[PDB]
Amino acid sequence: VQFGVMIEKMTGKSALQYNDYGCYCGIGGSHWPVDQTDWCCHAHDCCYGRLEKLGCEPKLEKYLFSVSERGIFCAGRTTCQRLTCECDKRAALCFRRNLGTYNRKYAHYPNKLCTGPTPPC
Ligand SMILES: [Ca+2]
Ligand SMILES: [Ca+2]
Ligand SMILES: [Cl-]
Ligand SMILES: [Cl-]
Ligand SMILES: [Cl-]
Ligand SMILES: [Cl-]
Ligand SMILES: [Cl-]
Ligand SMILES: [Cl-]
Ligand SMILES: [Cl-]
Ligand SMILES: [Cl-]
Repeated sequence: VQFGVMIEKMTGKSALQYNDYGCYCGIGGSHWPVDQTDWCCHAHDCCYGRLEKLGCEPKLEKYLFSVSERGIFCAGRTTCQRLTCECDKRAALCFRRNLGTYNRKYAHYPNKLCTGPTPPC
């Protein structure tokens, strides 16, 4: 919902165009990322992992944000909510930055096609 709103504001695409992209976007992730957008998702998964190790529940946290001409501003009552926002912001910025190589063929990519090693965080 929130991450999804952020993705839409930053990329011009519906949130559904990222939610099962490549090997990393959406739940889980293994093998080698298909492209730069998928690397965004690999880094996002790593970011959430760091937050879980800090005591946060980033898959559940809800935060506040705005998008102005100046960028994305994150907020929230708790530090865990602000951290979750920051992980999402990095990923949404990374998606935007890689719009040029986004490929519709990797949307809803069947994870059975994912091959190669799993890069470490
Ligand atoms: Ca993932
Ligand atoms: Ca996929
Ligand atoms: Cl960091
Ligand atoms: Cl979580
Ligand atoms: Cl920003
Ligand atoms: Cl911020
Ligand atoms: Cl709250
Ligand atoms: Cl906290
Ligand atoms: Cl395309
Ligand atoms: Cl598109």
